[PDB]
Amino acid sequence: DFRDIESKFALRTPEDTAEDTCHLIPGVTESVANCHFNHSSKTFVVIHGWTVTGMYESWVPKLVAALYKREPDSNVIVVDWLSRAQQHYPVSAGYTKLVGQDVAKFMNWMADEFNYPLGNVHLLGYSLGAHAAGIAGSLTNKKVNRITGLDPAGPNFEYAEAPSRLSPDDADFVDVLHTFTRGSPGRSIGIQKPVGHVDIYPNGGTFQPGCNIGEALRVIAERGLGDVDQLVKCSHERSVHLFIDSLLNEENPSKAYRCNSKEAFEKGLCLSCRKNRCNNMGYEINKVRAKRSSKMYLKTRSQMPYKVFHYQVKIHFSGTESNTYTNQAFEISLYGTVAESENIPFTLPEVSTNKTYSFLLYTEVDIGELLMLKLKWISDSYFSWSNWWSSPGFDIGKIRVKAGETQKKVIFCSREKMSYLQKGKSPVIFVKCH
Amino acid sequence: DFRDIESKFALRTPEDTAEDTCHLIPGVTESVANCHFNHSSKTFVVIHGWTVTGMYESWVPKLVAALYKREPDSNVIVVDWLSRAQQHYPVSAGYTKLVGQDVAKFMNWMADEFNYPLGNVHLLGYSLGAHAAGIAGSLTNKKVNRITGLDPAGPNFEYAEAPSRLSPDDADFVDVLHTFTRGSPGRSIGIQKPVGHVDIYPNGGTFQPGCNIGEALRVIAERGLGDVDQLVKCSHERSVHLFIDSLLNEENPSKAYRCNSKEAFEKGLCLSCRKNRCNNMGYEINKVRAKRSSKMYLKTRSQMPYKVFHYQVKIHFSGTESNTYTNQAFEISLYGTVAESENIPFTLPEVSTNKTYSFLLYTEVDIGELLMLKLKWISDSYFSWSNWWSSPGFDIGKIRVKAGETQKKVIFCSREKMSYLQKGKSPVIFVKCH
Repeated sequence: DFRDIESKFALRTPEDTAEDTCHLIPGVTESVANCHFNHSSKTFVVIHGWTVTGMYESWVPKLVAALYKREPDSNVIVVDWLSRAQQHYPVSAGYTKLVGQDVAKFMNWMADEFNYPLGNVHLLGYSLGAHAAGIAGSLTNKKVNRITGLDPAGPNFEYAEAPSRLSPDDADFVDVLHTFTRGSPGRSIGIQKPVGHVDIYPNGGTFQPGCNIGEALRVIAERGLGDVDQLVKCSHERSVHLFIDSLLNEENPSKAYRCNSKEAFEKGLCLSCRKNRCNNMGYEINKVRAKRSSKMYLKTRSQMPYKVFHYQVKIHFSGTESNTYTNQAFEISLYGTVAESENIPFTLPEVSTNKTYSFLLYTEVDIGELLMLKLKWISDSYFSWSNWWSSPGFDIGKIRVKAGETQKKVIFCSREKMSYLQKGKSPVIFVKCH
Repeated sequence: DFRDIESKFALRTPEDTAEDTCHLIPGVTESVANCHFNHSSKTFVVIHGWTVTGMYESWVPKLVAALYKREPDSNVIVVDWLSRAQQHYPVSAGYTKLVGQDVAKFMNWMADEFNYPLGNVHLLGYSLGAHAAGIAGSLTNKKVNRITGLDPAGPNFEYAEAPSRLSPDDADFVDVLHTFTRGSPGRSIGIQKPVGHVDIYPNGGTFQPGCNIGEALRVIAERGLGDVDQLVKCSHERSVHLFIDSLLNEENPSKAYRCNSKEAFEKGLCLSCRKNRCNNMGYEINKVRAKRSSKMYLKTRSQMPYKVFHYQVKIHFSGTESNTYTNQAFEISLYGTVAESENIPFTLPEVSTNKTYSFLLYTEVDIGELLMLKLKWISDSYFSWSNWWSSPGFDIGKIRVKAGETQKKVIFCSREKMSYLQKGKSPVIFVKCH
């Protein structure tokens, strides 16, 4: 009952992270002895996804190299979607079931011949591979510890059920990286419905910064003609790049936050995590169970380090003139004890008086503590036309910034009288106080 | 069908040649992965024998260490005769069948699960272990390459057949070290009937030199009370010591010779090996098949290096006085181009005239070539009583020594007139000639 495999399982090593050297044929125990397999250590399983070409994508070598870097003396298994994924995309959607059955048979054979503990295997799933793993494991008798996927496919999986798509019950623990969701429901490539016990929605899933418009023209540019095809795939690989970055930087994991909605997170009222919230993201994620879908949010840098901070702010606006204004740009800057940002902007419409506001700010440099603050208010009338005549202004009292990683209700504090924030004027300084 | 084993198979490593660390349980494939087992390389199987104590004899560690020294990256398996061999000796003779069945089941299971090539395993057998292996393998479907044993047991195996004792058909190739045969037929511990394709009878099997009388008294000495028990076991371990010495000294193996009988070899008429005779002894033995039992003979040093030479000699005695003498001692010495022996004696009765004689000589030092010779003739009348009056004497012409390892019919050559060998007289010099 091991003749309908048609999907070769490879086993690379740190010295060779490019070419598949081994072939762990199910049933034929000879391969296990042929290629060293530490039955005591943990063993990952990478499941790549659809590829227009006839070869592995460019990210697998880096992923596997980083995996060995993080956890040496641990086996790695790769699959051979090729010969089946090259077919029409819906055909791959159908063949997900066959590959899942194949992987389940593989794991069952391993647990029968070698009784390898199932609690030491990850089904790293990308693109269609995540759904493939999800449909897999469920057939396994002893379940699976981790089924962490990457950018689960949306088409032909929304409006579905657990047997036909990744489900929380498919494994003991699960987490997904919703790195792309822009578009109408049920048609965006990236599924938006939460699937795992904990889900991550970096940047809100609308898009990612480390890219540009991309395709200049159908013929002049390269839609899938290499070149700018990768640029077109702005976010679909950002999941794997984020995962590998987190794996490499184990010392300082990025702390994704738990909230209620993307707009709520943007406002910044849902950052404090006294309970089991705001868990880590990546390999060092904390294993936790939830009574329901638990959305999360965070931000990131462009490409290389990621790992940004979060310093949401509140303002107790209280002035004299009561003419409400809307759609105004606020610019602030902060200085600390390690480094300092200079000209970070942000937006806050519907400004009023005798009212308190709040917003979310992010920086991409470590600052540690924070001493003083800048609160410049920008205008489109730089020249001396609007430098004398009375322009709208407000008064600033206290400021209640809250550090993200460490809960610090530091109370910033306007000076005795030297604030009077005004349009087209120098910022207002603040200091630690109280 | 793997619950009646009751004989644990161990697997030592070069770093641990004393204590069994692993347990390759048949059927349970987990042990193979637990303990590294290079399925490509050769794998020996040591089968020790009866022991009055409840632990492995003192030679197993040295044997296994030397085995690793000779062939690194090669697995070694040890058996656990203990718990069954401690019983009465005949009970062990009966249990040989059970252990053989167990080993056959082990090997068959290996050839089924891992299809390990049977042509890369040795069943190193000692004492009862040799017969155990011989009864083993025969049940194996794919036969065995080498079944080299050591000092096969004699009792309850003479007057037997192949199924109940080691046989040439039990494996592809076989060789035994008949290191002890003194005693009546069918009662000497060491079987004297040839068994394998090629058999080795060092020193003729009567005894070995590296020992003494041993047991001084039943109570005062230590029959089996340790101490002189090893001395009593003068030859039974000489087999394994010879094997380990040959294994360690791979560069210069000892060349055992093929002959017709021990007396014929002692005479020295059966050393030349133009055909496939005089094969090596030990690991570097040349694999050969014979139409029948092929006895062999050789000599050895005391304990450490072994590896002695063979320089049989012929004498063309031709003198005037025709009074035959008998039971006389001849002393000779030789000098070469590397080293030289000084006072090696030998015996030759039934000395006559106009007749040619021959004998076998051995030396324990490398000599390479040989230049001159000594032919002193000893007497028990050293003093000047027999120094003047005419004592019996002969004349010497040519000498036809023959080098063993290299066939060299070097013709020694008496001087013009200066020979006249006489009793109680200075030797007669000889040189290379012709």
